[PDB]
Amino acid sequence: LPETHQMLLQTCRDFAEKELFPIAAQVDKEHLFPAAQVKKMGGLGLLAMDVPEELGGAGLDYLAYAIAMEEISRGCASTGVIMSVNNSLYLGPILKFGSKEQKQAWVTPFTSGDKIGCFALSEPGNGSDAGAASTTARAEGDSWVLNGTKAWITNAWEASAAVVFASTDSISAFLVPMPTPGLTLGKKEDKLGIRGSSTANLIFEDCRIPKDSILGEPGMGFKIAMQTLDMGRIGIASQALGIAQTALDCAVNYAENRMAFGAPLTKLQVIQFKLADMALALESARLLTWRAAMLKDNKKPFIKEAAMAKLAASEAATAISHQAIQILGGMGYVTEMPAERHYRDARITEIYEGTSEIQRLVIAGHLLRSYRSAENLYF
Amino acid sequence: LPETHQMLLQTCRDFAEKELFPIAAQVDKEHLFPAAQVKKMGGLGLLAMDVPEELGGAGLDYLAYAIAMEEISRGCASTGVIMSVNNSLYLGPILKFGSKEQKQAWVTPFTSGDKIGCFALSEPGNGSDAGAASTTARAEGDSWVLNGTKAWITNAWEASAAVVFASTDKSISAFLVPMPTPGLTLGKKEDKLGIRGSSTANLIFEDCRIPKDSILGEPGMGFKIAMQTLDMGRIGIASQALGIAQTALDCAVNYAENRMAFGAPLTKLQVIQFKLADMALALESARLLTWRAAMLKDNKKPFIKEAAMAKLAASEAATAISHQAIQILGGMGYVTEMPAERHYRDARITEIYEGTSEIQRLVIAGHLLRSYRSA
Amino acid sequence: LPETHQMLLQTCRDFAEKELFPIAAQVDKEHLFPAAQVKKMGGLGLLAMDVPEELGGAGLDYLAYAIAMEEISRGCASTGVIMSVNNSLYLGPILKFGSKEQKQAWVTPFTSGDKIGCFALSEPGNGSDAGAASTTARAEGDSWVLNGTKAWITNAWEASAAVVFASTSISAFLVPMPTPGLTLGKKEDKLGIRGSSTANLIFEDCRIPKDSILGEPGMGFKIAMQTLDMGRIGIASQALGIAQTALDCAVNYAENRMAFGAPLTKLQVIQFKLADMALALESARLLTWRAAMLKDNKKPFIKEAAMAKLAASEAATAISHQAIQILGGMGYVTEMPAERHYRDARITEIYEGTSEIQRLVIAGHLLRSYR
Amino acid sequence: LPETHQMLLQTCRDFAEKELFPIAAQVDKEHLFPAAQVKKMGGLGLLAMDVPEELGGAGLDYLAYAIAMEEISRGCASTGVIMSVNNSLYLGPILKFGSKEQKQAWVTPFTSGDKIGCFALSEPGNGSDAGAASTTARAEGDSWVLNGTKAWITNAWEASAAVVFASTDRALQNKSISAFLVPMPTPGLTLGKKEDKLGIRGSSTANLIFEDCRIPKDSILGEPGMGFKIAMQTLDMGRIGIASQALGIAQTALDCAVNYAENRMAFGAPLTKLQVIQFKLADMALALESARLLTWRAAMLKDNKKPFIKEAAMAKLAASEAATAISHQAIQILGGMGYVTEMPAERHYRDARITEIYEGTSEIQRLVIAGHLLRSYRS
Ligand SMILES: Cc1cc2nc3c(=O)[nH]c(=O)nc-3n(C[C@H](O)[C@H](O)[C@H](O)COP(=O)(O)OP(=O)(O)OC[C@H]3O[C@@H](n4cnc5c(N)ncnc54)[C@H](O)[C@@H]3O)c2cc1C
Ligand SMILES: Cc1cc2nc3c(=O)[nH]c(=O)nc-3n(C[C@H](O)[C@H](O)[C@H](O)COP(=O)(O)OP(=O)(O)OC[C@H]3O[C@@H](n4cnc5c(N)ncnc54)[C@H](O)[C@@H]3O)c2cc1C
Ligand SMILES: Cc1cc2nc3c(=O)[nH]c(=O)nc-3n(C[C@H](O)[C@H](O)[C@H](O)COP(=O)(O)OP(=O)(O)OC[C@H]3O[C@@H](n4cnc5c(N)ncnc54)[C@H](O)[C@@H]3O)c2cc1C
Ligand SMILES: Cc1cc2nc3c(=O)[nH]c(=O)nc-3n(C[C@H](O)[C@H](O)[C@H](O)COP(=O)(O)OP(=O)(O)OC[C@H]3O[C@@H](n4cnc5c(N)ncnc54)[C@H](O)[C@@H]3O)c2cc1C
Ligand SMILES: CC(C)(COP(=O)(O)OP(=O)(O)OC[C@H]1O[C@@H](n2cnc3c(N)ncnc32)[C@H](O)[C@@H]1OP(=O)(O)O)[C@@H](O)C(=O)NCCC(=O)NCCSS
Repeated sequence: LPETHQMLLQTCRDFAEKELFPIAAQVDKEHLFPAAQVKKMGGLGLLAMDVPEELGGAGLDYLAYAIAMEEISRGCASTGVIMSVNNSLYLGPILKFGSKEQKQAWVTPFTSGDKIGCFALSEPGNGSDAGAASTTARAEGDSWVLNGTKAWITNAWEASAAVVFASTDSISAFLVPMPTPGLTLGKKEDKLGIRGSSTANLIFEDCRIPKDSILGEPGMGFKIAMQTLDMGRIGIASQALGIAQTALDCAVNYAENRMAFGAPLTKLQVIQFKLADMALALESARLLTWRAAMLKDNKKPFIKEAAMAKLAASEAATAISHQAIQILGGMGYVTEMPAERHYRDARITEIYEGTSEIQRLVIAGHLLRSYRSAENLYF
Repeated sequence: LPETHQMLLQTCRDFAEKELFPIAAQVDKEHLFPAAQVKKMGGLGLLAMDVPEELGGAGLDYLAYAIAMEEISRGCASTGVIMSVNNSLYLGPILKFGSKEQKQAWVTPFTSGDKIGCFALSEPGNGSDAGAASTTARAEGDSWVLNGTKAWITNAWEASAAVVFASTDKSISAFLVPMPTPGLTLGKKEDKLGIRGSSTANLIFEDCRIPKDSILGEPGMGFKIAMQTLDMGRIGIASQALGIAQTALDCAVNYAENRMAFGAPLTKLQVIQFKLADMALALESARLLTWRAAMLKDNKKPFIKEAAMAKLAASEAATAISHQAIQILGGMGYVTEMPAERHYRDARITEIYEGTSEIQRLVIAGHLLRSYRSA
Repeated sequence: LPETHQMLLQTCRDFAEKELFPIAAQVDKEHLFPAAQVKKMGGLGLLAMDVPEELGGAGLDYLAYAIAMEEISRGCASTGVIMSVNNSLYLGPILKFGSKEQKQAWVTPFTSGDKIGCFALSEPGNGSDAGAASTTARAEGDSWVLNGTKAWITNAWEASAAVVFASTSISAFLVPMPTPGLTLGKKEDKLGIRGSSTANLIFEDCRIPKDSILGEPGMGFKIAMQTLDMGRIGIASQALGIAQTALDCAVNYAENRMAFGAPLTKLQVIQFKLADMALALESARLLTWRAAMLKDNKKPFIKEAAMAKLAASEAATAISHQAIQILGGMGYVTEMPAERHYRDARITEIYEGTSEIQRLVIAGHLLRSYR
Repeated sequence: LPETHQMLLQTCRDFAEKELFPIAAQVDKEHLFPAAQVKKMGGLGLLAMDVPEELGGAGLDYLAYAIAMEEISRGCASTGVIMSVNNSLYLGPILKFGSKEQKQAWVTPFTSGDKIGCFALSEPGNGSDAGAASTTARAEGDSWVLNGTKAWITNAWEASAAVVFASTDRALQNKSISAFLVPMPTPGLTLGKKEDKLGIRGSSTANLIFEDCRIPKDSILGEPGMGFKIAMQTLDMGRIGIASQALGIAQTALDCAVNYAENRMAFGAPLTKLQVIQFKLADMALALESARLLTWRAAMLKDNKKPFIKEAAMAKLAASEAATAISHQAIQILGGMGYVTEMPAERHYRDARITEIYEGTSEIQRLVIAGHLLRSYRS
């Protein structure tokens, strides 16, 4: 790693050990939003890593973001997803597709932890099938009028703004303030894990927003959504790496100190093998993530690469966390140790920002297009 | 299946649907012992299936037990482990190794739902390493004196008797201990990932005196009793794992038939079809292993390797099936509105208790090789 | 297991150890059809097991067949597939769908190892897509006229008769071999099961009598599908034999190979590999026997046959792989039988319906059970 | 990738396409050592990639070697192992541990494809247990006398020199082995019969039998008792070569399956229109790209003079298991055509299998990884 990125890593790891490890159990048990910690992170630049310093951000790159995301998620996975949604899914598309004015109004006040945003694509009847949005935007006067329900929205209860995708005929993106007349929140979902982040429906009933609330041009929405998810996928890959790293750390320390049949568990061959496979899966997932980050930072294509990273990391996080429980034994099954929380948090990384199935379809599609292109050059 | 085992399956299915399915979510949410339902199961003979009627049991066999155990656990996994501990781990060793008088005293009042037992082998410093028991039993006058802590005892807070293993020096012995009794305190209930309706806690013995006739079998038989008990228990846990797997698969199939994506049900996607075929294969395979082990036990044939195979297969299937059930549900899989996330949490214990998967592999390997050496 | 089935197991084991184990390497190395051993098997009844003794069969059941199949295949995988093709794919449909006269003409002469048969469904352009058959049968007078090429036909170069599927919409036909209008393609050069022959059947204006049709016109696809259900139990069992011999090999070796001061079997890792192998095999055998018993009791067994074949074939590949790994360097050379088991195992995931087709068949039945 | 490494990649691909692809079926079928092709590779620097130009080498690095190895092995797996043995196992130790005079005598004439070497560590009695060498070397006057059988020596029947490991001191149990440079032929050395192998059949494998074999005193590479260390550090490098070989086998297997799947029809469409086929292909691509990044990390650590034992073991482990899984799935996608020699898939499956065994089995790799993982946590 570069020197800068090494220092960043140490700052983030110190933060995580100081501020996140001591609350992780509480945040999870009580489904508690980590308010004070998100705000401190805001001051550190972690909620706006890839945002130009001129717009109020850290002025860093996606590799730095990937590194920071891992270290944060290692401390608290919920804190990780909150940070990832703000960077990749909220601020991301606004920097990419927004006017100078939209950036001033909707980026800058959301860079410091005073306000955060959210991303609303999924609906109760469709999440993988993104283009099947039934939520409608209709132009009427100096306004777009929004009607429908978005589902599963991370940060719904804490967000001051949302990038919302609505059918205009055919999908468009809109900047929506929160709260706003004609927008109500559903009840907070009761989740298996990442319990400190809020997840709730967004309910639009003749919600009016000004005409310049549209992000990009009408019909650009599906493309805005897909490109934003490419970036988001790197963030989720990093979160999954943090979850996996901390689960592995937990297994190693335990197994070194737990005695069985006369010696530490780490004298048993089978334990060494579990641990070696855990380390291989994690390091492999990490390199795929950094590849995808560096490609994005060099303005090269990264769709296949982000899908691979998210896929590899999420499945490693679930495998590794399972094996951490197994190595701990009975201690793995109770809330006295952190391993059972790891297994619970890990499990969402295979679902959100495109299920594993979707990721494979994306990779396959890009694989097959690349070979078809190479074939055509002959003709 | 025999006509009689078909009628049992239906009785159990009908009972789980009426009595367990409606309470499963609350039991899990509140960590709440299903006391009324256990008493009802007691009355149906389900807490003493392989006990002779003359001792107040159902007079059935281990095949019937595995079937009933699967149907119960399909309904509620916690009720499952509670039924299994009483049947296999508590009542089982007393039927196998007890005197006639011991069976009348310690089996018969635990055959009907009013009293249940527990099994206490594991300790804080040792669970897989069973023979490392540092709980001590010392002969003093008219009593055995017990000192030490047992850990992870399922049914600790509701149990009226325990089979406790303690070092007396072939250095371990098995003891019938009443609960409550002077010198015994319970630890705090464990806060578990799943099977939250079952209680789990430490048994703490300080100068705990029990009569000399409390010993089960002869002194030094303890390790053997424990190991042969776990063999029977493992068929019970395999059957619980099957029930968790079956209900997770039922959940995924009903959901996928009704959820639309890209114009049609999820079950029209080839990928989803493949998930469900793998799930069905793993489950049916595990069930046959389980039934093989039960039938061997029933015909008074060895079944150590076969019970370990069943427990290993079933339990790893439960975890794989329940994971895939969540995946098929999508977002709905990650929330308590659906039961998928509960099956995932419940399935996970089955790879740990009554011998970890690693312990299972070592047992299977040991018996494999003996079979080649005797050929 | 019944005592009758217990005795059959020992006869087949005895036979395999005397007649098959000593030639397995040669059969494989030289791609050599094991003609003398197949004749002896014919004399024992192994090539006509589920056939009534009135038609010269053994008069046994599919459970007996699956046991015998596993013992033969443990001895030599090519002898196993030759025997399975004759029992399940040739004689099977003729028994189930043929007339009295058809049985006497086409079964009775093929029950004793003098004459064996074959089953021709696949074509160069379609194997999984079995209904896509482009070979044609036209009715010209008191004959059928066949035109087209069938592909991958096991026993092609040794068979005296074939059950051939032709588009008429598909029908089944008994074709004698040799016959005017029929020629054989070159033998395939295979990764494994090299002692069985595999080749194309090429029909050019091939004329056969009108009474050659098996069942009614249009029944062909159903006859083919019901045949492959039976065949799948056979391949399951072939696969169990390969797997079993691979595991026998590994255990003997590991007990007697020293490393770091003890046998390999003293290493915890080797014990785990062995435990997983035994678990995969034993579970696959139970699925396989469930399918054979459902068939013997006239119960549906499509899904169960599919599960048995899928489980058994995937176990044969995983176990043979681990057999090579336990042997180390010795696993990679022809001095040991492990590399041959790896090569033989691999076909069982492909023929009689690929693993992917098995999963589709299983899923279809599963969903219908819930409807 | 640097422009230089991009040129090299194209050179090796072109060579492979021009010289290796057309001989691979024959080399495999007939167990034929591809001597003309190895000589040409020699002229291009491929047999001495990390050797300085001043000793007659290509003057490049291990990243270049890894890239070159993958392209060579894609064309012919046997040519790949022949090249890897010469680079990593023969030349490697001489460059790392040899004197100036040893480099001139034993490196320089083995850099051009006229003479290649071999590496003799394993014995009939022991491979994984490398330290149990019973072949002996006794100091007799001004000479060393060797007695014993080495087993499994790649290039045995074509080599003009060997790096040979022999027991020189059974009293000092951790300084027990020494390394020796031995010419081929030499009085006292005879070869065993060539092994009949599942795959990589163009390479020779056979026993080296020493009986009263006297070699001069300056034949010892490094100090007496250093042999086990020289051998282990040599295998660390070799593992990067073998990982690259395995990538090449996996890549050609994947190329094969994709071409077939796009062009084979079933149920009225190409196989690639089936989801399950797309899934098979996505998993293949992910396993390969992941293994490649692990390999490049290890090569890069070596080239930067950093520790790479764990990383080399991870790479060899990931690549070798990917090659076997990918080649297995290539056969499955071809269906019947996958089982016959008319297509190359069955050969890729046979070649891939060796990569899980030699230069330290998969089991040894996991023990190595676990050991270094644990040491990191302790430090
Ligand atoms: C805690 C949580 C937080 C979330 N955060 C956000 C957020 O902030 N903003 C937002 O917009 N959304 C968010 N999501 C939505 C999330 O991305 C979706 O749940 C996910 O995309 C899957 O969509 P779905 O739940 O509708 O499942 P479905 O689309 O019904 O999928 C069900 C199953 O079918 C599979 N499937 C679907 N299509 C195909 C296909 N073509 N081929 C093969 N298989 C297929 C899926 O992979 C899955 O296994 C969140 C969800 C959760 C649970
Ligand atoms: C909810 C719950 C209920 C339980 N019910 C009961 C009960 O009613 N009564 C009772 O006595 N106990 C009970 N158990 C205890 C249970 O059986 C043990 O947790 C289990 O045997 C593992 O023992 P351990 O927790 O001490 O883990 P450990 O023995 O510390 O093992 C930790 C890891 O090391 C591995 N390991 C251990 N030894 C070896 C070895 N030799 N080779 C390879 N790997 C090894 C294990 O497989 C595991 O992966 C229960 C546990 C729980 C969590
Ligand atoms: C040695 C050998 C012996 C054989 N014996 C006989 C014999 O005696 N008689 C006979 O008639 N045939 C025989 N077969 C043919 C064998 O059954 C076929 O190879 C098998 O059906 C696969 O068909 P295919 O080769 O045409 O491959 P394809 O049908 O082209 O399939 C290629 C790949 O696509 C997959 N695929 C195809 N359709 C689907 C789908 N809908 N969904 C998902 N995946 C799909 C396949 O599973 C496979 O993975 C033999 C083959 C061999 C190699
Ligand atoms: C074609 C070929 C080429 C080769 N090239 C060379 C060469 O050029 N020079 C050379 O010196 N050698 C060479 N080798 C030797 C190769 O590196 C060995 O085959 C390998 O190290 C395994 O050694 P073994 O065959 O003695 O197997 P064994 O050591 O007998 O092992 C057999 C099984 O036990 C396992 N095992 C052994 N020890 C342990 C342990 N402690 N824990 C867990 N599992 C263990 C192994 O993983 C393996 O699965 C070659 C081998 C082959 C087949
Ligand atoms: C052949 C194939 C494509 C079947 O799917 P498809 O072509 O769609 O055929 P189906 O959907 O079953 O429909 C055709 C009829 O065959 C019938 N059928 C299918 N399998 C049957 C079986 N096992 N028994 C009886 N009937 C069967 C179906 O019931 C169906 O009847 P209807 O038209 O009344 O609905 C595939 O699923 C399969 O099993 N292929 C076999 C591949 C194989 O084994 N190849 C190697 C053979 S030689 S080694």
